[PDB]
Amino acid sequence: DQSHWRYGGDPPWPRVSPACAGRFQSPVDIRPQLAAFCPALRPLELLGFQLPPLPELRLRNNGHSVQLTLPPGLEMALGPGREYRALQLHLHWGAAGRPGSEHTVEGHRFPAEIHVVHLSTAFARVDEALGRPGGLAVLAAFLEEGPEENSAYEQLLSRLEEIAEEGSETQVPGLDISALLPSDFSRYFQYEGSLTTPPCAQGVIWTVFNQTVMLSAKQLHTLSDTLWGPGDSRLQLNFRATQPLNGRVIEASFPAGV
Amino acid sequence: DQSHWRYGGDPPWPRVSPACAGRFQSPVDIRPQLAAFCPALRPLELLGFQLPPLPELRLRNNGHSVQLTLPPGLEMALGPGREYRALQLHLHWGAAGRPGSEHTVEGHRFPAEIHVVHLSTAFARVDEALGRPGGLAVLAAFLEEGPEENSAYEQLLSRLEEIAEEGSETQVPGLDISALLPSDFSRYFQYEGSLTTPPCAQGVIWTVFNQTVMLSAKQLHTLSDTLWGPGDSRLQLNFRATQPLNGRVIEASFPAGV
Ligand SMILES: *[C@@H]1O[C@H](CO)[C@@H](O[C@@H]2O[C@H](CO)[C@@H](O[C@@H]3O[C@H](CO)[C@@H](O)[C@H](O)[C@@H]3O)[C@H](O)[C@H]2NC(C)=O)[C@H](O)[C@H]1NC(C)=O
Ligand SMILES: *[C@@H]1O[C@H](CO)[C@@H](O[C@@H]2O[C@H](CO)[C@@H](O)[C@H](O)[C@H]2NC(C)=O)[C@H](O)[C@H]1NC(C)=O
Ligand SMILES: [Cl-]
Ligand SMILES: [Cl-]
Ligand SMILES: [Cl-]
Ligand SMILES: [Zn+2]
Ligand SMILES: [Zn+2]
Repeated sequence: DQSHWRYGGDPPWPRVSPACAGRFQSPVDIRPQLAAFCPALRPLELLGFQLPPLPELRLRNNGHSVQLTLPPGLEMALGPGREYRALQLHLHWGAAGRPGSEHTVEGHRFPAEIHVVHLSTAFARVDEALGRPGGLAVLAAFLEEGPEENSAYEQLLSRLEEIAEEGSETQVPGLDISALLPSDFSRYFQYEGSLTTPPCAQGVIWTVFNQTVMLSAKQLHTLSDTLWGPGDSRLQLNFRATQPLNGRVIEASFPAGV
Repeated sequence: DQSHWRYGGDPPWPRVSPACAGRFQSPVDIRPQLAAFCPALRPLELLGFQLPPLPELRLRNNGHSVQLTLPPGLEMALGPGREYRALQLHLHWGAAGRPGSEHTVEGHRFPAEIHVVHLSTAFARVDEALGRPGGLAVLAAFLEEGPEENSAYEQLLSRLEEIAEEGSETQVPGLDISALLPSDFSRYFQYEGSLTTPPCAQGVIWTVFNQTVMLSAKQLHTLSDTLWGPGDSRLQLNFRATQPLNGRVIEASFPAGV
């Protein structure tokens, strides 16, 4: 099986996909004081993210996260000339007493992280974009613990019980995908990295919101303690360690220093 | 598993895909004097089709045809703002003493037919375009018998012995894909139809050149007598019968009643 891997042990990821031994991998530790302010980095523009209930969307436990398949027509602009089509979103989380975001900020790990994965409009096929500079783009936001339930996230978290078993899937109504993300589109970090799971292909443009999304502690428990993974254990701690920068400069869309 | 079907045998295709029993199926019999002449149909334009030798391209015997995977960056323009990205091309053929084109012209079947399959620039995923109006576009040309060896086709036909076994594949150098097609881009027929294999999804824009391409008899034999298919039988007669019009209008880009 050329396509099986897990978090927390063998097979080593470079054996699954040699590209996971690359020099420009994700995730990374973001150090705001050392991020370079770039004023050409304009507010992100999201088109078509406010979905009606029909058509419904596939929601699947793939053993590695819960993944929501997005319909056609969702467009994300990093800028004019950097236009992307959204494919799917999924999440990374921890466990009882343990945060599980993938990116960190000055070494701080947040409770969880949402990824929205996009294909550059240059491509008709995700597989052709793998490893090509700017072929894929991921929008990432941190999920922080707060006192109030997040109603937008409850639409998905309340359905995880239906897909607890690995490989199981269900259909959920369309929802406002942009309500899963922060409201500030103007403050973000941006750098070039990789997919954070095998095949770990490089050339991915990462955009990480500076503003967090708040979930209740009960919601974060629902996320991290409902799903089962490969080989009968709870799907938890499904994040990768941060990776060497190897000379990369993380850019900021706002003066990030103090 | 439902990705399973054959030419001229069980399972009956509407079992494979009920969509194959649709009202707007392909191929069709083209009747030039009854096509609607539409002067708004502009000459076709192909961008990026003149490939360099590297990178190489996958050439595969999939048991239903020989299929060449096209690299990123190839586009077909059907009209202002109406672009499609080329994914792959494949062929349909007959047998000893038998033509095997899919489309016919006034009931005449040509020796063989080439299809270049494209995805509308609105989509990032072929699977999402299936069944959607205008989501896919196929460019088709007839292959006719002539006295001279076709040098462009010889680049592919000379490699079929390498992929005689069903499911085998090899790599071929990039070539000028437009040299596999007629040079007259101004005279063609166009109509809305379906994929001609399961899942027979409708909404496909078909464009059929009026000018033919010529292959030698000894090339047409190579095409039709080299590959093996399902069962232990030769891959031959790999075309679908023409389908009822059901009130569809076939358009012509040129006065075809003249
Ligand atoms: C969003 O970006 C802002 C910068 O505009 C980040 O705020 C910066 O965060 C760091 C880490 O929290 C703060 O450093 C800390 O300062 C405290 C107080 O002195 C110190 O005790 C800690 O040891 C640490 O050095 C930094 O001051 C803060 N800067 C500003 C201007 O507020 C923030 O982290 C970003 N958040 C995300 C999620 O990206
Ligand atoms: C290309 O179009 C021409 C017409 O412009 C077709 O030629 C006609 O064919 C029909 C029936 O076969 C005859 O009525 C005509 O006498 C032919 N007309 C002319 C003007 O030559 C031709 O069949 C088309 N070929 C293809 C492959 O589409
Ligand atoms: Cl590298
Ligand atoms: Cl592509
Ligand atoms: Cl799509
Ligand atoms: Zn992810
Ligand atoms: Zn075909």
